[PDB]
Amino acid sequence: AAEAVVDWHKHDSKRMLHAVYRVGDLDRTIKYYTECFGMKLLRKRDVPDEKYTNAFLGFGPENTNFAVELTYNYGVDKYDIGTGFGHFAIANDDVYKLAENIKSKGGKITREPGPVKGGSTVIAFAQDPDGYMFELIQRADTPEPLCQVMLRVGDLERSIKFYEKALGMKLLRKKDVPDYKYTIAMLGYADEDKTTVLELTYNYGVTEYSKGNAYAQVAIGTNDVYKSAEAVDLATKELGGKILRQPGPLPGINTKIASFVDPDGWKVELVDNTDFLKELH
Ligand SMILES: [Co+2]
Repeated sequence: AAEAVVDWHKHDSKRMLHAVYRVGDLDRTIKYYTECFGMKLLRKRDVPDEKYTNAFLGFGPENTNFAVELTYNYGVDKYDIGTGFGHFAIANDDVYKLAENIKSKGGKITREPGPVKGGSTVIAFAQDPDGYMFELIQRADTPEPLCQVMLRVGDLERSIKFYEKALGMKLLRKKDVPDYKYTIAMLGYADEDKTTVLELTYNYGVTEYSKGNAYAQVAIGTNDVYKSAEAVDLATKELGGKILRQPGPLPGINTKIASFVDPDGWKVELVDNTDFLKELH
């Protein structure tokens, strides 16, 4: 029934939904992302009983696009990013202009726009109010500007196989750069230049990174949380990682979810696609 998993991922229609992370000041981050990054505010949810507020931002509606799910915990001003979390990436057809705009609005450019060290893709880096890094990548034809979540991992081949077997992702691109002592793999559900990828980074001889308390998880839509969580459970037995929240409906809001950690301890939430669409209304 391991071949049943292979078959399940074929029939399922999985989608990267949002990255969930915590911010010290909700209005400050909304302002930064709308003014500096050109994002839209898509949805907001205050949950006073649990002392938190969500805001969802991105470049198009949540039913078609990947988003950021900001989490503001009442009173909590500051979080620790840790060494594992890499960056989010924003594709834009004119990165020089974008970086200049960011600076004009009072944002922080940490790496000026220009071709990569040996290459000709124009990139830049910005840093947000809480310290999260945003790669800006110049790309002419982008249907999804919110285009990467980069996370650091201890064993690239283990991770690739985990995301393949647990989550049905495709290895889209793999790039070893022995010169600079790193390897990257782009994983996802559609061509890299049309989708949000998970970019996993291995640094030669580094097996351990801290998870911090700032980045929370990535959420992935699925047509069946039970079948997807079975694929996960099978994958975790072979590769490491663990189910945390068993599949089933959330109380009150009713959305069916499961959650788990991968072999490096990065958290993923599976979300029933239809329940998710219903949350948008
Ligand atoms: Co990147």
